[PDB]
Amino acid sequence: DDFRVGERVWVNGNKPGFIQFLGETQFAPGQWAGIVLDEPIGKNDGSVAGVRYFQCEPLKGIFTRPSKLTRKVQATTP
Repeated sequence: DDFRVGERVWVNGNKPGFIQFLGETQFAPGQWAGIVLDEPIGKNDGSVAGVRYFQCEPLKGIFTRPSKLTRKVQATTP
């Protein structure tokens, strides 16, 4: 089963969140997954260079390739 919008994922296997976006962007080619993280340990608010892909609180958003996502937790932060 492939990834779908709304699914519980772990970015790089350690940062928990939900997929809010799955598609093409203006910042880079190919398919990108836009995730709203549980905590503000991300890089954006769902927008990049003024273009909005999804909406979340500042630094709770992050974009990654779908293959870097895991459905369950996989193993310098206190």
